Amino acid sequence: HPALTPEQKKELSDIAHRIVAPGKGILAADESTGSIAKRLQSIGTENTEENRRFYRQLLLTADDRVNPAIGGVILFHETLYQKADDGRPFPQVIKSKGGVVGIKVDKGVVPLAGTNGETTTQGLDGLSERCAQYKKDGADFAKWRCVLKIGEHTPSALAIMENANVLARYASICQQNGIVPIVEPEILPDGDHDLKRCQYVTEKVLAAVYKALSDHHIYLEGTLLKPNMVTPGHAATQKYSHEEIAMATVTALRRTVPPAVTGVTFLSGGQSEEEASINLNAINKAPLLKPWALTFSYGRALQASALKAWGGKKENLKAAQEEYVKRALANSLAAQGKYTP
Amino acid sequence: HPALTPEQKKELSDIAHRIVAPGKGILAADESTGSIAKRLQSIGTENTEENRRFYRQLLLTADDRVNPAIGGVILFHETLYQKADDGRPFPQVIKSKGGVVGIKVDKGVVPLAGTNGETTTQGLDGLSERCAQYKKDGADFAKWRCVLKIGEHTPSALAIMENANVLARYASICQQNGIVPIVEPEILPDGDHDLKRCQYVTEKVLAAVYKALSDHHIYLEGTLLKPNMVTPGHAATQKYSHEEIAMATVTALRRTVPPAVTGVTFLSGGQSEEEASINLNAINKAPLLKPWALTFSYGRALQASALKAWGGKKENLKAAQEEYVKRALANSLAAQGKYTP
Amino acid sequence: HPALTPEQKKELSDIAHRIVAPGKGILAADESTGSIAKRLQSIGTENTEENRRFYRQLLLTADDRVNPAIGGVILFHETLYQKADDGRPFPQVIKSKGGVVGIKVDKGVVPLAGTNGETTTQGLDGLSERCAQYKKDGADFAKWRCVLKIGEHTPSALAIMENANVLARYASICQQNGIVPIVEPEILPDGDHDLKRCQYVTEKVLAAVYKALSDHHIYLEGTLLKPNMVTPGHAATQKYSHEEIAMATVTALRRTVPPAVTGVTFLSGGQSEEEASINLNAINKAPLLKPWALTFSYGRALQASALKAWGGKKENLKAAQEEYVKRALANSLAAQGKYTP
Amino acid sequence: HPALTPEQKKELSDIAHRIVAPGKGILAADESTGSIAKRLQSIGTENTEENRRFYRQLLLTADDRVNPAIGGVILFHETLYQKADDGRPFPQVIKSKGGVVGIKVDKGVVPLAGTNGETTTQGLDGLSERCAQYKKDGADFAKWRCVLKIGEHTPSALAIMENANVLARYASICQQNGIVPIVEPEILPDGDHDLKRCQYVTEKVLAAVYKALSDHHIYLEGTLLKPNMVTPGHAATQKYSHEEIAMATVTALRRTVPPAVTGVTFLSGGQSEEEASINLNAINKAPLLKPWALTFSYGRALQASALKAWGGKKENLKAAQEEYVKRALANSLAAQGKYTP
Repeated sequence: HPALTPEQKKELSDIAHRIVAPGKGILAADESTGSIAKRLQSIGTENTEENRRFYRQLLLTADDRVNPAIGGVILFHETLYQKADDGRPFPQVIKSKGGVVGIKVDKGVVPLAGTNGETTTQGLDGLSERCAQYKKDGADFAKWRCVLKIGEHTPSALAIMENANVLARYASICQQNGIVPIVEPEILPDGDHDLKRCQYVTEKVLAAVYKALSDHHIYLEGTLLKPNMVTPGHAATQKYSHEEIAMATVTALRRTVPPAVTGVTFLSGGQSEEEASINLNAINKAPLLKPWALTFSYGRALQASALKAWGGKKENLKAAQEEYVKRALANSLAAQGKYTP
Repeated sequence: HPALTPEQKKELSDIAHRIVAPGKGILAADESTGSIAKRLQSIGTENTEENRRFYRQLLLTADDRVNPAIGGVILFHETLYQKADDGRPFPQVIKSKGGVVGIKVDKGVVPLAGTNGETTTQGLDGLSERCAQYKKDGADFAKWRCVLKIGEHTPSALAIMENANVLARYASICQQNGIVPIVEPEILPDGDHDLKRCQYVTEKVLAAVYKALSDHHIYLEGTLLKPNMVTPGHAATQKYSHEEIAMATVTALRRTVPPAVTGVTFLSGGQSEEEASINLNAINKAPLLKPWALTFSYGRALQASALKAWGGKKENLKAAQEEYVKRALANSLAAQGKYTP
Repeated sequence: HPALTPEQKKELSDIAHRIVAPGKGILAADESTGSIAKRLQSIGTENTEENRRFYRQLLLTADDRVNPAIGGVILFHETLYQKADDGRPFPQVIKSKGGVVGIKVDKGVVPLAGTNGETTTQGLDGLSERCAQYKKDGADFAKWRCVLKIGEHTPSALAIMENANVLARYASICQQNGIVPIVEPEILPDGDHDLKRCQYVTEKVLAAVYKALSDHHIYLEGTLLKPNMVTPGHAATQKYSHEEIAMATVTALRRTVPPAVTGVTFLSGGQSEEEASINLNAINKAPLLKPWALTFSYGRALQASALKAWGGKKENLKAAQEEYVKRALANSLAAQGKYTP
Repeated sequence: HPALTPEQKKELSDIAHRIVAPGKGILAADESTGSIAKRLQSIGTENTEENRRFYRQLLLTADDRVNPAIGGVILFHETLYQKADDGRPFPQVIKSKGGVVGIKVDKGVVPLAGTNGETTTQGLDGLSERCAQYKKDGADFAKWRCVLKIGEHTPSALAIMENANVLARYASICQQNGIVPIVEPEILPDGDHDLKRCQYVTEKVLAAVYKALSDHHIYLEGTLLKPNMVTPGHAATQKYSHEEIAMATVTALRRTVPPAVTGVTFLSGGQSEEEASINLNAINKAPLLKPWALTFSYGRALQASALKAWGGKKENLKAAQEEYVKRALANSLAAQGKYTP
């Protein structure tokens, strides 16, 4: 009972490949009102709609040097319906610079009773009609984030099962409406676990993910995967080289991610702008066969300096945009293993 | 990592037992605006809010003979916030006659891509804050309906897995807010399959349900189960006695439903008022050990004659209420195996 | 595709009920050559075949007072083909005193790679032809032991999954040859965990067991369950009353074991003869509805004093047999909750 | 809890790569006494040990042209301990021509109760000590065959679950003894299903396989996969080109087989010698990225003409060997996509 027709499969596949074409990556500017609020706070800027619009504008309209580097940009509901000073709808700006428009459809995480502070995420209700509308309004791909944390007894079996399953429902509903789903099963770096531990959990989680995607009949060629890189915990005692985490990362992926998956867009999760870039570069230089595109889907790792260089002053637009264009170009190079800090 | 405290478990258990105490059952008057619309249509009555309020009032205020028969009544969101002519909030009327207030929290079924017309159901989004509010406003138990259909290749493994899993999320979220969850994995009678076939699928589904409930750490003593009775398909050629379907039903339940489950509230799904009563009676007379309460959670099987005797005329209130009181008393007796048509 | 015919189901059911009929239990004299070797060692007795035969004879031929107490006795391969001094084949002695003959078919535990010292068990190879032969030679039921240990990260998901699945294969093959399978998913008492912890793991394990039994289409009415009672770890600091462990035990069972399961035959696993008897008695006195027979399937708890009173001297036959008859009668009473130490 | 040490992983990986090195494949001469019996029958040759030894000798000692084409050869227990006329133990002959010695360790298929003629396979009992012995006697890799059949209700969920799980146990036990496991989840071509249907079932089965391999902590780099190519059923009405089945095959594999799997050794299952060669060639020419070696592990597709040209006459040794060398060279070329019939 084919879940998708050949025509639909092709549309999803084309979209997926376009997003991660050589040297291209994703700009994750989908911070919700609460998330972006923290951001604006860190630079004494009031969290108003106009301030948010101006900030998203600031990033979405950087000069054309960023064009070949940005294959896609994820937007939050609000932004998708905002406009730039020139009146053009943001989705149009993004599309005019050669990027695909992405929309976050998840409605945050919720607590999983009976577990040690673990979560699952919501947002499935009326998701189909939502995707159909987002499709009409310019979006071609979506993003749904699930969160797992490494600890004594985590991720628990329940956590792994339920989060993999919900990611599948999400992907299924998306592809039904011609939207390429970015499956994001992020494993928080929090904790003091070492490299091996992370590579272990990542492998188990990733395996549970694709089995789910399979049970739910999802078309892998029309998907993208936004995982955490394999790294030691933020509070880990041991120290590792970029080569090591690049090796642990590509290895973990080589034994869980089917080659049909069009591409992997790494989340920087806490890494510094420079760090995320160096690692992405090491990953593409890893002495192992990589059957899928290995690029970026960065949020802070792309907006850090820019936000800081903006400080909320309109007179800083240029200086701020330059920071973003700087990181975007750096990461575009890392996606090809040619980044030379 | 206890999902519930002893105090919480006790509250859920007490509520559960109260609902199915000897001779008591549930009145499922939770038809949504769309469902009840069909109902009103069948008697040339406009589907207005007042007509709906009057109808729910009609059933909720029948004379006190219905008191010992009604352990609980399920309401739709709207009704839970409506009032009787005397100004009392419906939840109060229900509670003053000795019944527990129930609230439907599911938001209907949605299609499962890649399957042969199968479905899962939505309503998890913000369900926790919803239950917390419903708790404050009088509800002590909830109901979420999942639908499976017997056919050539149905229920498929995916259908069984996903519906059992969502029922578990639902139950988990409920118990967290002091709400007893009624798990309803209804297997439509549609089709031409025979008794054996139904007993087979029901056993598989029910087994998948409780394993899920277990993985999600749900407290069985604080739950109720609203299943379909095991019966041949509506278009089945073969014919069966009440004793036979009573035997097939109690048997299917004896090998899937842990004795800890406080009670089973049968859905009449298509049966006539008299039929549902005779079968419920046969089930309680089945020559097998039944470790749980075996009663009713009827919608049409309790409202059929009443709705028809009402026809929309205010002057029929009495005649209409008498029909309901007639069926409620009959079913109260069936729940004790003392129904003598 | 019925795995069993009505005729086969009835034979299995009948056998199952006979074994646990009121006041009856099981004598587990199935110690393998290696196990019984430890036993004989503890009383300075050489581990020869004759010594083994004499010992099994000693227990299998105790006076008839043990008849109403022994519903069945499990034998090791060797014993099943040995004879009493009077030339009668052991299975005949057992059958002439009113007991059903049981045969252990598992071939011990094996290590599960990648786990923290966990195991699964083997014995499936050629099991079908083995059961067919054992059936012809007098056996009507079998026993297969799986072992799980409570610890930091145990039982792991893999351990629970694989052991529940192998128990199912075993049960399936048995019922195919008219042999009632005793499913024994023993959770070692080793460790310092408390009551709650044990009740928790037992519930999870038991839930995983029956889901498996269901996936493998096994007929529950033709099965028996040999679980560990729920008790604190041997090295647990906290102390509990018999009532408490009886409550934790019946509770854990009420929410995992379908009422269709003909009966539960508790393994004493380490408890003293008197202890196992007092607890079994408390379990049958537990203020909760027990839908299945709650009796014993004891090894040491039935042979302890006898083996000690035998010391290997033929002149002690009588004194030794009296000890066994003493415990068997005590446990027969415990299975009815009438044991008064 | 590392199931393997770095030293062990390396040994397994090295062995795996050696077997499928460029242009090399496997000769599956592991027919059991019953299988090979059918073979000898088809050419009026008595099934004696000597006849079997002579036949295995005939294939194992073909001239050195076959050396660069044969990366490994699977043997049945008997053969592994037989000797060539010159006294050299067969494992030595195989090893002296540059091939790795393989041993079949499965003990055939067994019926799965409650299913529509489906099976699982046995052979786990004492498998560990068996592998340890086989390792000492020259074998470095093993083979275990599972069988699934496409039909109305097959493969059933149970069949897929149990066969994937047993393949995992098998693999686990192998790697523990330094033996590279060849996982063979063959889906019989029997039936009248079309290409799509086969690609569908193969994808589901293969997905279930690797999730299992993951749950059992198996090291993928130290494994090989012997699947069926994706083809229409033998009795399928529709007709397909080699390109089509090559596309359906590589596609099904690209979305289930992690790139870490060292290689895929296709079973010819019913295809003619020429057919299996043309398809293997088409597969390596498929316009899709293949991250693993795509070669052969043929039984009949390598022995067909040879057995026929032998007819049992010692005077045909040469003519018979030439047929085998002809196919082995042809397939070696197909494994590199250079086969030009």
